[PDB]
Amino acid sequence: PDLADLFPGFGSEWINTSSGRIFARVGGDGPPLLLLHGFPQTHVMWHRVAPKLAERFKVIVADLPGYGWSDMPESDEQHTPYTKRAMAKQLIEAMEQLGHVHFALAGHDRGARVSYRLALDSPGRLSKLAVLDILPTYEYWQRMNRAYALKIYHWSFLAQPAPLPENLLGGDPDFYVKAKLASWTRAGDLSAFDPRAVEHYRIAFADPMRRHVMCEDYRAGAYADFEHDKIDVEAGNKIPVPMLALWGASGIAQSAATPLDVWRKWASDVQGAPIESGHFLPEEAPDQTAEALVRFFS
Amino acid sequence: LADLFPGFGSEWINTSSGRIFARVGGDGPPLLLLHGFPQTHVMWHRVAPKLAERFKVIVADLPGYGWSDMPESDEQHTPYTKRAMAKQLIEAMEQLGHVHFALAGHDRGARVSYRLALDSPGRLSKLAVLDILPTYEYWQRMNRAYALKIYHWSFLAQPAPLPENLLGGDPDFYVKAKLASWTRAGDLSAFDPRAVEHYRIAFADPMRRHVMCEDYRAGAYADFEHDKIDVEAGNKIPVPMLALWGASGIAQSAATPLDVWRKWASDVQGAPIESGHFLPEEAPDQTAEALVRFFSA
Repeated sequence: PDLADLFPGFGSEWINTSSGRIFARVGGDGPPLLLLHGFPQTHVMWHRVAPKLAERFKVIVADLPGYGWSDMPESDEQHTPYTKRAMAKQLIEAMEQLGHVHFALAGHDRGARVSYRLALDSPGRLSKLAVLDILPTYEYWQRMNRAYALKIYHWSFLAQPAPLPENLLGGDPDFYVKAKLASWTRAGDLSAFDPRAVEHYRIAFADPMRRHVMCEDYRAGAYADFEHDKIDVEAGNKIPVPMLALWGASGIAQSAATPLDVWRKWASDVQGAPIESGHFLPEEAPDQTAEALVRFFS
Repeated sequence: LADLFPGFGSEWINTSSGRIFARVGGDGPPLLLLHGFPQTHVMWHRVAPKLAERFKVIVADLPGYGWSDMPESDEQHTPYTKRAMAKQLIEAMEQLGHVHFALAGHDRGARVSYRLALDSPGRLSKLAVLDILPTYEYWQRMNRAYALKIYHWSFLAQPAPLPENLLGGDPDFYVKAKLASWTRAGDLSAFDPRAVEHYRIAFADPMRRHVMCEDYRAGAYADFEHDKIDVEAGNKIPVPMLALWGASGIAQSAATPLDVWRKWASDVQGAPIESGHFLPEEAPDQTAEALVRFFSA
C-alpha cells in the first residue's frame, strides 16, 4: 500500500534551508503561489485544488517544517523552530531558494498561522495572502472559554509538556489522526477525503518524531506564537497584504467569532467568504475553495 | 493490594445505581470521605485513622471508582454527574442509617460534595471540600493559562472513545503523570507506594477509565449546567463548610478560593495548606488537623 502521487505532473523538490529541507510538489507556471497545509495533514491536502491553481500559477505545495517529508529541525525549550515566526522564515528561505522573493500564499490550519505570521513579519514577501479556516492564534486564546476549550481541546492537550501528549498520541495514533480528520469535517467521517490522502496523513502521523513535531507546533502555539501575536495586536500592527479569509461554515474558526470581523482587526484589506464545509476546505469543498482562491489570486 | 486502613471494616453498600465500596472505621458522628481522580478511597489512608478517633469514618469509592460498581453511563453521562453521584451516596449512607452526616470530599469527590450540599443540604451537618472550586468556576475562568493548566478538563471530556483510546496505550503512564503533576514536588514522593498501586490498578481497567472520562464529560456538560443554574439563581450552600486548598494546588490557580466559595456558600471557612493538589497525602497532618477541628467544632 504505497503512498503514490496525488499531484500528477507536479515535480518533487527538496528545498534546502538553513533549518532543513522543505519538501514540495511543484507544478504549473505563472506567478509563484505557496500552499501550506496544517494539522494533522501534509501537503497532499491540496491535491484537489492545486491542479486548478496550477492552471494559472506556479504552485508550490510545501510540507511545513517538521511535517510530512520536510526535515524536522531540532526543537528547543521555547519550541523555536516550530513557532510560526521561525517557520515563516524557513519558508521564506525556501522560496528564496527557488528565486521567489515575492509570492502568493495560501495556508490552511497551521499553515495559515505560518502565513499570517509571515504577512506580519515580512509583508513585502507576499503579493496576496489567503488563510483557510483560522483566526489568529491570539484570537483563539483570548476567546478561550468553556465552549472553545472543549472544541479546540487539542490546543491545550498538545501543548502540554513532553512527553505527555506524545505518549498519549502514542496510545492510538491511527485512531487519533483519523478522529481529528473526521471530526472536523462536515460529514463527521472520512468520506470527504481521498483515501490515498488519508493514507499520507496516517503514515506521517505514525511516526513518533512527526507527532513530536506537531506537539512542538502546538506548544509554540500556546506560547511564543501567542506572544508574537500579542505584540502585534498591542502594537496595532495590521496585515497590509490583501488577504482572503475562507472558513468552513461548519468548521473551527467560524464560531469562535465571525471570521471576517476578526480578521478585519488584523488586516487592513481582507475579503472573506464562508464555504460549505467543515475545517478541511480544500478537500471537503475543493471546487468552491479552488474557485475562491483562483478568483482572489487571479 | 495493601490494606491501608488496618482496623477499618469494609462495606459494599447496595444502592439503586450499584454498590458503593467503603472502608468504615471509628465511632462517633458519621463522616463520609470522598476521593477524586485518579484516586480511590485509599487516598484518605493517612488522615482517616486520625479522623476515626472522633468520627465514624466512611471512606467510600465514588460510584464507578475503585471497587464501587460502575453504573452504565448514557448520552448525558447521568450516573457520573455529581448530582447523580450525590444521590447515590445519599442512598448509600441511608443504607447505613446515616441520613445526616459530615462530608469531606477531595477533587471529584468534593464536587459530589458541594453538589450534594446544594441538592440536599439537609443531609449534611458540615461539608469540607478539598482543593476545588465549583466546576462552574473552573469553566468560567477557562482562559489560556487555565486551559493549559487543567487541559484534562477538556481532554477527558472529549467524546468517547477519544480519551479512552489514548489512555489505553499506556494507562500506567497517565495515572502516574497526573498524580505526580499535581503534587507540590511534581513527582510521586508524597504518595505511599502502596496507595499508588491502588490508583494504578484501578486505572488499569479500561472500564474504570471510561468512567473517569464519563465523570469529566459530566463535569463539562451536565455538572456545569447544574452549577450554572444554582449560581445564576443565587443558590448558596447553607451548610457550614470548610474550603481547604493546596497553596500549590489546582483551585488557587483559578482564583482566590475563599472569595469564590463565599459566592457559593453562606457559611464558609477557608484555609490554604502548604501542599499540592493531594492534600490528604501531601499534607496529611495539616489536613487531618483542619478537618478534625472543623468537624468537631
